[PDB]
Amino acid sequence: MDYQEYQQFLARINTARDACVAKDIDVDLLMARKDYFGRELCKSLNIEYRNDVPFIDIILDIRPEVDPLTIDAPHITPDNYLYINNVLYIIDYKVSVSNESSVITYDKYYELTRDISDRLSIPIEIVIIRIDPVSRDLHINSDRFKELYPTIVVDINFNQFFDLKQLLYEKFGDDEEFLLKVAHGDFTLTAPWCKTGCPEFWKHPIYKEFKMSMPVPERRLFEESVKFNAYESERWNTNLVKIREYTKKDYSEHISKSAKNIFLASGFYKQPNKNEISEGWTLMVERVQDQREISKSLHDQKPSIHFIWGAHNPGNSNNATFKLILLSKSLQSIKGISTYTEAFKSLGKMMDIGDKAIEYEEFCMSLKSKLEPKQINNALVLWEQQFMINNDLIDKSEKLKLFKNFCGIGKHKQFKNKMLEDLEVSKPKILDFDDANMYLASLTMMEQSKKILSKSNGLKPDNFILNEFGSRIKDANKETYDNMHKIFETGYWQCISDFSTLMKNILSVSQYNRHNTFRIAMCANNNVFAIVFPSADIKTKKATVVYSIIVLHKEEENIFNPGCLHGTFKCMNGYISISRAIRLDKERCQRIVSSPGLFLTTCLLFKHDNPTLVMSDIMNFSIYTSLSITKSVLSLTEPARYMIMNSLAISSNVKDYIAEKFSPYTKTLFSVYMTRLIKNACFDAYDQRQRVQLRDIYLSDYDITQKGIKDNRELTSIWFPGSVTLKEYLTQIYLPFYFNAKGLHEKHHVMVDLAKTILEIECEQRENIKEIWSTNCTKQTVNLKILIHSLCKNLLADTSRHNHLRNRIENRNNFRRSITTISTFTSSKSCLKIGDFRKEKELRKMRLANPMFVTDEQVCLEVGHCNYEMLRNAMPNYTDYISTKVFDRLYELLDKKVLTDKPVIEQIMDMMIDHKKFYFTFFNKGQKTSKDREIFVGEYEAKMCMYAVERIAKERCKLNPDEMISEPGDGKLKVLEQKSEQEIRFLVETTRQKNREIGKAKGLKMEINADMSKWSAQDVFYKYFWLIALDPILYPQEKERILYFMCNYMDKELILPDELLFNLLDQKVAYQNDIIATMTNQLNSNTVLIKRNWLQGNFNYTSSYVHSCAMSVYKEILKEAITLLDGSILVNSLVHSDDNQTSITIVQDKMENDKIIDFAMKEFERACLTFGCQANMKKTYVTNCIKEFVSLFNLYGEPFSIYGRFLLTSVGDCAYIGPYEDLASRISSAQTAIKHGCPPSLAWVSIAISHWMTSLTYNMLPGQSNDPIDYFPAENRKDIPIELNGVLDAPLSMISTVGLESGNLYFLIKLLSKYTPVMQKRESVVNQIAEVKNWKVEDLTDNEIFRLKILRYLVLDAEMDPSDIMGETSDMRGRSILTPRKFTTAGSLRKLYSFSKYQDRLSSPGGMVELFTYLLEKPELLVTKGEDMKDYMESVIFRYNSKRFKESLSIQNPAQLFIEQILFSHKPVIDFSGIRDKKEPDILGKVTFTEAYRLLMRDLSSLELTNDDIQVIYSYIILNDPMMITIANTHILSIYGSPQRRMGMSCSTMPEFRNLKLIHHSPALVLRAYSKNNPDIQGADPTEMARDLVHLKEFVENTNLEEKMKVRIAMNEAEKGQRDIVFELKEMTRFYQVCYEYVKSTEHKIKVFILPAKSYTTTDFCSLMQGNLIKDKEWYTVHYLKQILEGEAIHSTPIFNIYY
RNA sequence: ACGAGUGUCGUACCAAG
RNA sequence: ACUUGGUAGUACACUACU
Ligand SMILES: Nc1ncnc2c1ncn2[C@@H]1O[C@H](COP(=O)(O)OP(=O)(O)OP(=O)(O)O)[C@@H](O)[C@H]1O
Ligand SMILES: [Mg+2]
Ligand SMILES: [Mg+2]
Repeated sequence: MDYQEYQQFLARINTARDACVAKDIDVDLLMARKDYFGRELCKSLNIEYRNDVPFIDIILDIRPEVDPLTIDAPHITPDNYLYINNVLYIIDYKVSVSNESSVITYDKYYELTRDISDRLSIPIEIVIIRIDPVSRDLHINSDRFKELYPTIVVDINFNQFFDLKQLLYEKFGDDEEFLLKVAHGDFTLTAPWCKTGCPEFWKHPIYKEFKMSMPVPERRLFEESVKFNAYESERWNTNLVKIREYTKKDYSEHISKSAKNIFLASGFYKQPNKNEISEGWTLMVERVQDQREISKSLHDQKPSIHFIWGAHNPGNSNNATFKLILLSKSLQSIKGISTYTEAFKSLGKMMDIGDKAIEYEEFCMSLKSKLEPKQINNALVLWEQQFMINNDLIDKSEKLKLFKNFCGIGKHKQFKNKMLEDLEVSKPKILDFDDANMYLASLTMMEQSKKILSKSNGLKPDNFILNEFGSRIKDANKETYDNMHKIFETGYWQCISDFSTLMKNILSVSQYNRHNTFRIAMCANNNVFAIVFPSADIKTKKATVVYSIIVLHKEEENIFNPGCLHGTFKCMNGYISISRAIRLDKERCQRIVSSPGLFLTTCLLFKHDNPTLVMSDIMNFSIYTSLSITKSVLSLTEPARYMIMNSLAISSNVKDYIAEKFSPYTKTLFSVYMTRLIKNACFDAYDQRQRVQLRDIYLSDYDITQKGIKDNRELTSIWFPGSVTLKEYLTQIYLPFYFNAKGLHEKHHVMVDLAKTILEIECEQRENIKEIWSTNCTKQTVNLKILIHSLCKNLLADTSRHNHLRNRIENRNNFRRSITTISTFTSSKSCLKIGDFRKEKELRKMRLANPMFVTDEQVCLEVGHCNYEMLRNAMPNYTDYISTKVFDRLYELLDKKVLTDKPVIEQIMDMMIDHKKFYFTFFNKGQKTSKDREIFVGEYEAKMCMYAVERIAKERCKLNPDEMISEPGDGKLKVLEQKSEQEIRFLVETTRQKNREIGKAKGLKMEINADMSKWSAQDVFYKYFWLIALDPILYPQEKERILYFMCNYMDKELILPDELLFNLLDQKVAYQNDIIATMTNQLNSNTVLIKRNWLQGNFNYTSSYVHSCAMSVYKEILKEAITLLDGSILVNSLVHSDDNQTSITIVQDKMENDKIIDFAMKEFERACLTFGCQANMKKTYVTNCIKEFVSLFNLYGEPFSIYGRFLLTSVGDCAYIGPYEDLASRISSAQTAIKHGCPPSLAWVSIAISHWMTSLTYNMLPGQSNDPIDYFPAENRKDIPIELNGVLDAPLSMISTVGLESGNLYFLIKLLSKYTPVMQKRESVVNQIAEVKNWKVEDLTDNEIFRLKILRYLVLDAEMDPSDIMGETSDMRGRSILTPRKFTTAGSLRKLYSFSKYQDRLSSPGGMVELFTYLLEKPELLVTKGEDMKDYMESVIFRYNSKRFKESLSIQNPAQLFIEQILFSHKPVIDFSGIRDKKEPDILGKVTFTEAYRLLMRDLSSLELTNDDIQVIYSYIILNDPMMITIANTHILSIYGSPQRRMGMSCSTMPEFRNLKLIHHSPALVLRAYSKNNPDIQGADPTEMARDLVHLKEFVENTNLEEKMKVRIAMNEAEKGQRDIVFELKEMTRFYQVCYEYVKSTEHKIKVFILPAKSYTTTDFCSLMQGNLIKDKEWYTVHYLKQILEGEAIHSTPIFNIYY
């Protein structure tokens, strides 16, 4: 306010450098504003200015008689008080715009002062005076106060504070860190969350164990720290300062002792030289031979690929009947004697229709038009290519031999009949990869496959990919087009396509089979056939398909045999090759079907821009990797990454990893081949450590124009013969891990493995860990005094304003609001319930197979597989549990009065003491790792308590609040680059400053990429106790309650899942050393107590904070050690959950770099160990120039990412929800790959493959059943929107910027160019849109009118519903016009309490009518889902009406949906009902895709399109958003310039993207404010939401949405004659869904791009983005007609030259 | 045979003769 | 063991971080 204060604030702003200081300045500015307003208001009220007066002082002033000890004043600290006429007024000053903080403060003060008002028999009136800073208006809630002061005027001015805040925000606007550090600074009040503490915490056995471990002074320090109150104390930091001073001596001694070790370093670290790799390999081989059964016989090999293939015959015909006759005659003529020759000959005999081909065809057609076999000549025909076994034509012994031994059908004994001798005990059998003969055989197989499959298929390439995207691919890169065409020419492509098609045909006929029948499956190849043997229905649970491949070939040895052949036999006119029978499940068949796209993607990714590589060599490896559906290759791909990276690194423990953990699993020959490849790569990795080089650095004191790694091909290729660049080397290292064959774990074994892992960790902790604290870096211990001192220092540094920190934590996480407003407490995720659930789970008696659990009554009983009923009788101490949904659990708890309308933090504090005994269960994640990770599911109450703890710990972390731990943002890729920049500059200036005097000072760049081993499983949870006691933003009662919760959490019990217990109860033989039985008291109970494991991912943020403290200690040690050498050091540490990236830049001359590297690595390990952490030797390594943070690379300043992992995943993962959904996910993945550096041609190839695979899945290819070309006014698929099963037509720049909306934008831009007058062809898009008024609607074409009608009535409006919208919320509508139905699992819904309530209300006289009218009179319950108890419970019951909502709660197994798209292509699956509503299978709909097309076209033709409609389209698709306008202008006004080579890359976000955002808030917040008609809501800034609501109201008014809704409602009411609740509710739902979709379309999540140059303006970003995506080999300088809106070498270990 | 596995599994199930 | 008849929609599946 005064001159000195304002200039001091200016000085602080100008001298501010970090975001934390800016946040402190903002807090100080807010406090100064509040103080100014309070002083001026006190002047107006003629009362003495008091601020933050303790309530006890108030009472003593008004009641001096009462002793202060007698009265227990509330722990509030009111701003002011006024006691007159026996009335006490409590006055609080507020300078906020919203009234939410005032309401919260009033409620809290009222409920905390009512007690003391009652005891003293004096009324206490709570009055909050709030001034609005922009309108200067006073708001007073109290009517008595307003009577007592009739007129209050405060003529003041807040302009100075506004300008100061504006300057501060301008200086820090482009900092994302600053924006979210001051996001929720609306101060409500400071009050404890609970009135009382937890006295029984001090008597907890866990607390007593924790206390007895520490020394007596530490016990006293902890006791006084828990009891310290930072709000009544004279200073908030007295406790922290005292404890820091106490621990300072030992902390300094530890730091000095660690730093002095630099002189004791020997310089010898763990270098990955070839001798070390050889020793590790020998130890690994010994370990594997110990743990596996090693076979040197080639007959023991498993199929590398489960297919045998041969080339087709051009002479023969591809007719099915002729192929069948040829196959029968070839099978009948098998020559020689063999085990199954008679069976095969008889099988051919019983399918030889002979001369009666016409009768066979007519019988098959008659069957198709409309089962008893029909006797064709020596054939019993049941269907097309289905034949019954003829017992007259085959001998019984041969039939049994063929069905039992060859196919494994009925050979085994049933589980009930199995004896002890029937059980097999043996180690898994794998091939000897070291054996020279085995490797030679694998090499022979690879060479033979390359010989056969390299030949041309003889057919001209013609397919969907070429016909749809060949021009774009050729324009982006002609070399990519040539490579793809050569791939299409080869026999690799024909073989893999034949395998995929034959697999689809085998699956399509796997429904109706009988034991005495077999089927023939064919493909486009006339020489390849499949015999399908009887099995269970494929749609059933865990069903398998069993088949054998037969190939006819004229010349022997022309058969493709990847270890699958059974035999080759001479037959009439050639040879017939038969493979062994193969059983596969649904997921492996899905992998086979989707293999061709993966093969193409892998081939094009590996061959991209590498003339040294040979395409045939790449294809030979890619066909084996793409068609690998077994664990053998998964056991090799992931270890290869870490092994090769660690052998490449300067220092790593790769030898120990190979010796102890690397376990190759080689059951196939390709596994032996790949193992040899990995061994050679690891051997040669350290040899080429020398051949990596650095670019010359062009820096000009303001930016570094050129940097990175030289793109010279001197490294040896890993999987192929050839040479690669370092980037290509890393790509070859990392891509094979992303050949994701997920879902290959079997629960039978993986559940036991996970249980064994958890229980073994728990046992090792139970018996081998006796001490908690240590000073010698003992494993799983913490240095107590170092931990305490570090926590004190970091808490002091991060708690500048403790009141505002507490307020921000409360505001961000909705502590003072209802539980129903938290997303994680109302979600559809799973949680656990403990209780009696016999009825839910129990849905001729059997005896258990295990002999230990059989009573004398059950001795004479049939053995059966264990179920829940059988498990109940076996276990005495069985704790019953069930899994439910989170929202259902919340509904049940609210219904049973466990949870109330109280603020959520009060309920959490209550539950921390009420809920004492915790339960968890586990399941397998199902990831592509060779060993799966376990995932723990807990209860609702555990979720509440952990929510409170994690939200407290999250604020102090440096992590971005709005991102998840599971998916780190790409912004890290930028941050790393920034760090590298400084570490380069620091290296340049320090070396030049020290060498100016000239024994020469030398530099060193060190980069530690580390992961922690068993981050949650092996941790000291006790170290977090001190984190809560020392926290200065917590009251003592809150600390006691949280510590009580943590003590109870250390006593948690893991529940073993029922499936695992079923597995263990069916064994019949005891396990020799059964850890599971030992932990469960010989299966007495299903619960095991877990003490030191905090569970997978429950404490991410707390652990991250402690990890950051450990890195701070490491930095301190390094700085002191370098100070001992009188050198310069720069340490930068990036910390994620357990991932670390530490960069060290050192300039010194005392000693050699090797000693410094050894010392730094030893100190890193010791610093991790001192805090209870251990570095993972599998993922920890040290380099000079390669930074590896979470999946992101920095190659000496150049950002880098393996973008192929985004492409491959798009092929690999499919949810099979629907055509448009799958296409949208794949296109989003392609856009993500583009942002990460994908060349344009590869992106176009990815998009083409995505479209082709989507069309294959849903029969949308040209000429197929769901082909939409004939139903719509379109000549090509390009003319149909992708939402209507069309293909995407948009420039790659548009896809990169606006992914899914690119099609509509590009169509609108094309329409503008076609109908814009010639004088305005090249102008701003605003000027061209203005002339749309001059367009003639009759001049438009049918396609243009049809697409414009879609845009007007289906995008900007809701004229036709994709599904039944009753029960849907405002966000459930998407962009999908046609949506297939999915599963609605009846078992999943029967487990929901709220679902039973919904059924009860549905079967009631008029309950649903009352619910609908309640929803209608409160329409914001459609946008929200309830903000209190009653509204949430009504909204849940209403939401149960939605069929789409019940499908979201159901199980959508991707394999079952994949076979659904194969078996039931013609089934109606679409719920399409025209314009605004004008035993059955599990999945069923109203109409099919073609019927949907016809109804959609018929209803579109009835609509009317006018000029005003086109104006509305152009105004609210393009003109509304600054981004869309910018993109349109860039496309229209683009001029490409001179070509330029791509040399260096930079990470850049679109500059000033905040000015390109129309709506600041999220769609949910905007819709909440609009539906409630209030600008200020819980998580919104009132001023910004005012203009957001202005924009939304403009959209609603100009498009006549509400007026048309009212007219429709009135017309319907007139037609019916009475008010219709359902119609009006549906109309409101449609209106809110349209508003939500508009607001969502407004926002674009532009993020970090990798671009050839740095961008400083929005135009620069657009030009770089556009010029980058034209050609692969080079990029163009792009200009716009109008506005769119001296060399020196450095003396360092990584040698480099700077051109300054 | 095939899938899985240094954990006994899948390799359809039931009834009648 | 073999013959005939009947039955069978999913891994009833999944979390902590938005
Ligand atoms: N899928 C997940 N679900 C829950 N928490 C997870 C998940 N993935 C990672 N986390 C959390 O992040 C941490 C890091 O786990 P990560 O996969 O890096 O390995 P780790 O468990 O530390 O073990 P290791 O390095 O020995 O394999 C976990 O300990 C857990 O807290
Ligand atoms: Mg880890
Ligand atoms: Mg990690």
